[PDB]
Amino acid sequence: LAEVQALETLLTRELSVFLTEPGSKKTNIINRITGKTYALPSTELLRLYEHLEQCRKQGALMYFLERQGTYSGLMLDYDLKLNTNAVPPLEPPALSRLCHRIFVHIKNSSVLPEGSHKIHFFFTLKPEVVQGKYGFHVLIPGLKLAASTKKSIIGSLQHDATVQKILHEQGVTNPESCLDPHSASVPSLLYGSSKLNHKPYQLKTGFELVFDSSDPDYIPIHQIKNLESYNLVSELSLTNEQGSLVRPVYCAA
Amino acid sequence: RKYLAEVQALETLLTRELSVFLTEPGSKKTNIINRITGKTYALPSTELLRLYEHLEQCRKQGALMYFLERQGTYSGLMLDYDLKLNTNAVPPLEPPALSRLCHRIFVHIKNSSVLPEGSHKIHFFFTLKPEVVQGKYGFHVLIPGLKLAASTKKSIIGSLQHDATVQKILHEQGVTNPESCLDPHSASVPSLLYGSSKLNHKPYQLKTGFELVFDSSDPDYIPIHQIKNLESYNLVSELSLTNEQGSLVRPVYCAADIAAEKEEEI
Repeated sequence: LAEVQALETLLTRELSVFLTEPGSKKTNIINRITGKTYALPSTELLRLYEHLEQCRKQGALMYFLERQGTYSGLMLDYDLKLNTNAVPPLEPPALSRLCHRIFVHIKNSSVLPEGSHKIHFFFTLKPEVVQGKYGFHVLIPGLKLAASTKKSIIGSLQHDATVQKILHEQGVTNPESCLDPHSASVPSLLYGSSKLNHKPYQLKTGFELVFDSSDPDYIPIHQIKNLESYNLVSELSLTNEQGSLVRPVYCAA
Repeated sequence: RKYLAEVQALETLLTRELSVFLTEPGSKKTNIINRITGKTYALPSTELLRLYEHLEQCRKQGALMYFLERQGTYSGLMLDYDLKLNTNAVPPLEPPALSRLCHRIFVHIKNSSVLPEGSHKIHFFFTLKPEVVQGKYGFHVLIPGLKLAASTKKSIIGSLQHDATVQKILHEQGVTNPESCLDPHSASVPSLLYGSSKLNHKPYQLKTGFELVFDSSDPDYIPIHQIKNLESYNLVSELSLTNEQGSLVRPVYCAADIAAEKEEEI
């Protein structure tokens, strides 16, 4: 396939010069198929994302991970046990309410900057239920958080009664223990990538949340309408700072 | 002479025979990747040899294969050298230099204290990439039969990077990067099955192979002999890091905490 050939040429001819040693801290990108680790500067990260995005649109086998490190976007990994083997509905109102509750915990961490800021939430879903096992990722890639703050936010989210209700009404039988408490530290799959035994999560719905420190009770959440218009590998990346839709908002460390 | 039909037949057989091993949630860890079709398979060791016989037939008929085997947590050793030469100088890599390389590699294996007791034949194979990519000359050392824990491979690779005798040997071959030519991911990288390659790159070529005999009772006696009749064997089979049913290469099983190794493979 042409776009896979293009990605192969980019990796071997050009990005090979950024190969990191096993257990390096400069590592930001992991190709688990080739077992290679890279520290890509922002320019070369984008070039990678353009190739991965072309490969994604053609359904190519990818297993790319990004390392969250100490300061990056927030990822929530939900591992659901369901009532049935039917994909739960997860319609915009349920996902919208999830975003609001997630935000209440972010706000309560006290690290948000003053002023008016857009933050984007993306929900990628396991394509099918297997033996009642289901999953979604919540990506807030633009909201740059300290690892310690992510862990704190995740701790609070596990105990959220409203979130547990939403998940229960979706048919989740483990609403108390479905959020991976290591969501803050685990390497995070790039959009279109998966473990070699699984299929890649699919973007169902994204939301734009605007917060304003001057008007704290006004928290508008709206579906993003022209998602297809953007490079989704790029926009959904927790470590990217040069997205078009997703512009970074820097939280206190 | 272009075996269009026979290769197509083998491709259909492979897709059908592999289809039952297509990886899924709850299935075993993928060990075989067909990078052309992007399909991932978990073959029981029992079925690997049948795959290797089909890939060997495809190789001998000049088919462009792109099969990888995954090393996982327990498999044969593979050392991935990217050598920087004087512009486009091809290193001689004659038997005496390669023989000494085997000896040094073995000293680190022995020092790891994972070898099983008794007498064992351990086969070393040297494959070289025919073309220079970017002044880089590619060069694999395969010990496919010596089944090692990933953690032991990483340890052996670390020792080989800092081995003064190995650095000398590489230097005398015309290598200008003897300190940074050994890929520190050598333990985790996929291995192309013999005759497979990246889509427009050319396959690695077997130059020369050695039989080392080790005996736990007599550890200072390390006879190494060039193998003479290499083309007589199924080379996909014998060179495979995951194979256990080779004819030339009989597996020697080193100590591994299999579950521990699977936790450390994060």
